[PDB]
Amino acid sequence: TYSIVAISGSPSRNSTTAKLAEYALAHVLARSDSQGRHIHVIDLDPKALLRGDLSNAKLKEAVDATCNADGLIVATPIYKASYTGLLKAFLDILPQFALAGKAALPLATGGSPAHVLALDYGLRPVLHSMGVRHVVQSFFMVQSQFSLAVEDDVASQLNNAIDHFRLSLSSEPSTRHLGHPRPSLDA
Amino acid sequence: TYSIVAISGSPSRNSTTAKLAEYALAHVLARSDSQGRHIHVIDLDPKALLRGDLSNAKLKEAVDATCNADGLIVATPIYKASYTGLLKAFLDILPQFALAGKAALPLATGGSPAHVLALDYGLRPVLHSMGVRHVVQSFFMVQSQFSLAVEDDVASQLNNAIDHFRLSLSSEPSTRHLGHPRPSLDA
Amino acid sequence: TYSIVAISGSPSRNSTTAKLAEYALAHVLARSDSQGRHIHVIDLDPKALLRGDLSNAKLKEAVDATCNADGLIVATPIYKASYTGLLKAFLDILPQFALAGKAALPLATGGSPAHVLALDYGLRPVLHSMGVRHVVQSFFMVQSQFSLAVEDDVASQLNNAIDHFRLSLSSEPSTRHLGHPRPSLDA
Amino acid sequence: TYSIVAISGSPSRNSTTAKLAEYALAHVLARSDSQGRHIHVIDLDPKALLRGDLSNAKLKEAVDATCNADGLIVATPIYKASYTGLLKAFLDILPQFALAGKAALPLATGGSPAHVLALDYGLRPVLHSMGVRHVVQSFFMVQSQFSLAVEDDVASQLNNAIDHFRLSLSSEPSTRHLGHPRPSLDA
Ligand SMILES: Cc1cc2nc3c(=O)[nH]c(=O)nc-3n(C[C@H](O)[C@H](O)[C@H](O)COP(=O)(O)O)c2cc1C
Ligand SMILES: Cc1cc2nc3c(=O)[nH]c(=O)nc-3n(C[C@H](O)[C@H](O)[C@H](O)COP(=O)(O)O)c2cc1C
Ligand SMILES: Cc1cc2nc3c(=O)[nH]c(=O)nc-3n(C[C@H](O)[C@H](O)[C@H](O)COP(=O)(O)O)c2cc1C
Ligand SMILES: Cc1cc2nc3c(=O)[nH]c(=O)nc-3n(C[C@H](O)[C@H](O)[C@H](O)COP(=O)(O)O)c2cc1C
Ligand SMILES: Cc1cc2nc3c(=O)[nH]c(=O)nc-3n(C[C@H](O)[C@H](O)[C@H](O)COP(=O)(O)O)c2cc1C
Ligand SMILES: Cc1cc2nc3c(=O)[nH]c(=O)nc-3n(C[C@H](O)[C@H](O)[C@H](O)COP(=O)(O)O)c2cc1C
Ligand SMILES: Cc1cc2nc3c(=O)[nH]c(=O)nc-3n(C[C@H](O)[C@H](O)[C@H](O)COP(=O)(O)O)c2cc1C
Ligand SMILES: Cc1cc2nc3c(=O)[nH]c(=O)nc-3n(C[C@H](O)[C@H](O)[C@H](O)COP(=O)(O)O)c2cc1C
Repeated sequence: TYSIVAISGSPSRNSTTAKLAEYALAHVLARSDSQGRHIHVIDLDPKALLRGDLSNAKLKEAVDATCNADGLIVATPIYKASYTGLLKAFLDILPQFALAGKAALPLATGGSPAHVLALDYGLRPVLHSMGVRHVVQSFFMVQSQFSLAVEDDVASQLNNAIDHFRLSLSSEPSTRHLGHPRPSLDA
Repeated sequence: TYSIVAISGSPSRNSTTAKLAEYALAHVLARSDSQGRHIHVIDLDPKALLRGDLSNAKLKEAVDATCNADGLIVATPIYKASYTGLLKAFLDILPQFALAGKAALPLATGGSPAHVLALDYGLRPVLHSMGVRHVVQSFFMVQSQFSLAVEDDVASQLNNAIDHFRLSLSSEPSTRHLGHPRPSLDA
Repeated sequence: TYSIVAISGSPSRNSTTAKLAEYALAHVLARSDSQGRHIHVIDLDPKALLRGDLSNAKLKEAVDATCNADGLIVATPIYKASYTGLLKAFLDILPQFALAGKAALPLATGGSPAHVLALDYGLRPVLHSMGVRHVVQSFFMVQSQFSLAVEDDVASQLNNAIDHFRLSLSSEPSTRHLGHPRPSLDA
Repeated sequence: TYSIVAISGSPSRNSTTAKLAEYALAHVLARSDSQGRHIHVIDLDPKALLRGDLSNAKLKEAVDATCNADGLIVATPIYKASYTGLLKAFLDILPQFALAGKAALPLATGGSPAHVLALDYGLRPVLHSMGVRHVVQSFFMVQSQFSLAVEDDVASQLNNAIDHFRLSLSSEPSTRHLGHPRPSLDA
């Protein structure tokens, strides 16, 4: 059984990004032998999050869940041509090579199609510094497009991205450290 | 009189990044007709910061100060090959073209020299989405180097960067909107 | 008198990018005391360019012209979510801190609005490694938009970008080395 | 049998980058059922390369070989904080989603450790615009380090990167289009 964790980083209530992540999570679970959690970073304790205070039980649980995941869905709205500070604050408290062995699917929504590359240029290098095993294609959606109530061509791309994410999940213990630069120094 | 604002984003106490920003701020003030403030993002109210709650007076004051600055010193440690979530959380609550008319100096410290480009590839595009007028060269310092108790060649580069920052400050009202894509839609 | 040099990097004949650069060059020259050249990288000798062979007179002249410019207009179509290899091949043969003291205006055309950030994330850091003094806002145009036969809002942004470029040009000998990390090691 | 293609992009003779790519290619071939080619972009016809002239037989063969590869080793020296124009010129003539279904290993050498992130921030997004299936961790080496005559810790990282590359190769026809946004529009 794969353990899939979704992490969404909008600081606003009624997040369309969160709906996108939830959609992706349900899609993967309907087609694989998986369990899931959805970490809404906005629902973590702000003081504990910014201070990396792992005596906060809910924050510690979120971190542990991410560390135990076989795949991560990482979703953010685009703020100022990049990922949210809220999402990055969460990534900052994971251990150094937290993503070793893991697959990942980067998702975003934005107000403008001008900022599609924020995922590939901004978020992707961050995940690769955490030793991630396999980050599949990014998917970005413009605000308006969404309502699976979305345009056909857009829906095909999203579904293909989520399919690829699911196909890239690994059971095998041999892959657990892949992505780490020095796999015998743990992972 | 120029108004200079420094913003430092380490979430850790006893921040060397903060010492770097303070050094840069003092350097500029000793050589120009300027006033300064140093916003330590860690000292802002975490809940209010993450929620963009401007009824918090100290947060509102920080935002206003940034909006009134002629120059910004933006300093962060490198976390996960990029700027901190803490710093980005602060940038996220500034208005859309908050940096129109302004000069900026990007500063960072990091544990490894491998991540020098995090400023130019990560932070610089963020400032440019906020309509910044003039971002001078980045300066990055490796942890060890610091203690102006720092290596000669390193010190020359830092000082040149801060000099350039100071020389790039503008008094003229005509430059107030430069950097904004549509300067008559305010700034 | 300012010396302005435009560099356009499409490898295709009938380049709309070239027309954009020529437009920007004429705009600056009509409003400042300036001379101009337009280097079409496609018109340089391919063997000499790829080998950095400065015994080719036309290639050497192009390099010298760039080194003597007060401002550079650097224009490229977007290929594979970045600047062209053709343009980069030219930038690769300039000396290490070739752009010290200079202003620069990054321009691009692309088939899709999805790749606007290729300038800020891809080209801007390259110019900053060459010690550039002042790179103003990027301007990107989608293929269709062009024909000053272009949409009003788009035209305003382009013109504002070119205005800012012109305003940022410096006469003063004191600015000649600004941008260089060690200005007394020449520039 | 996997078909592995190495592409090295230094424009200088006696390229250490080429030696790195050749080393990686031999490493993969010694541990998997594979054939290999090494495309030295410098050895392609400069005029034909810059013009994308596929009536040049050697250029056409290189492009076809890349399109038929199950894995690509893409190696470049760092020039001006990014990949070479020479390498990018070659990538520019591949079809739009040329890398669909493929694994890739990004390699670089550079004079300074300051530019490690040029791979993750610069090259990685380019490959992802070509629909690549799986790009494993980057490896960067500083000039001095090289002579497998290299430092132990450095050698471990390189070998782990190449191991991961080899493990990520896919035989299965089902993976042939993975990475493409619309896999039924070919690949
Ligand atoms: C403070 C702020 C900054 C934003 N910056 C951008 C931006 O740089 N680019 C963009 O395409 N949209 C930007 N947006 C629009 C959001 O990305 C868009 O509304 C997104 O879908 C919000 O998703 P959410 O409901 O999950 O919060 C911004 C929105 C806010 C509130
Ligand atoms: C490339 C790199 C990545 C690092 N990543 C992490 C990390 O993810 N988590 C972490 O706690 N420390 C990380 N560190 C280092 C230590 O956290 C940090 O250097 C140490 O706590 C010393 O801090 P100080 O000497 O400035 O007080 C990293 C260091 C380097 C060089
Ligand atoms: C959670 C964490 C992640 C880090 N990631 C990096 C990194 O990706 N690259 C790096 O050179 N240093 C990394 N470091 C090291 C810090 O950048 C370095 O210690 C910095 O000087 C801390 O500055 P400060 O005292 O202001 O907090 C990390 C440190 C921590 C605690
Ligand atoms: C490129 C871009 C940048 C933006 N930047 C900001 C911003 O800095 N601050 C902001 O409040 N809104 C920004 N917005 C947009 C609005 O904040 C946001 O679209 C609006 O609140 C609608 O959100 P919703 O429709 O998803 O609820 C930006 C939009 C775009 C397209
Ligand atoms: C080989 C090739 C690759 C291209 N890649 C992109 C791309 O990644 N993104 C984009 O928006 N347009 C891409 N385009 C479209 C061009 O950017 C667009 O047509 C541009 O305006 C051409 O400008 P030019 O006439 O000066 O050559 C590509 C075109 C070609 C021929
Ligand atoms: C950050 C950095 C930038 C450099 N930029 C240039 C450059 O622009 N032009 C140049 O000729 N050499 C540049 N060099 C270095 C030399 O060109 C190069 O190291 C030297 O020719 C030695 O090559 P080899 O030892 O691999 O043969 C740079 C080195 C570093 C570390
Ligand atoms: C024109 C030129 C520009 C260079 N720019 C950089 C640079 O920005 N950063 C860096 O670490 N090294 C730079 N170097 C150094 C090369 O990356 C280094 O020498 C590399 O190992 C050369 O590899 P090669 O033998 O395959 O050609 C540059 C070298 C040259 C000749
Ligand atoms: C994102 C994107 C990527 C593209 N990539 C390629 C490509 O790799 N190769 C290519 O030949 N054309 C690519 N194109 C488009 C066509 O090559 C190009 O638009 C067409 O030849 C029209 O050029 P023109 O209308 O400026 O003359 C791309 C377009 C877009 C929007």
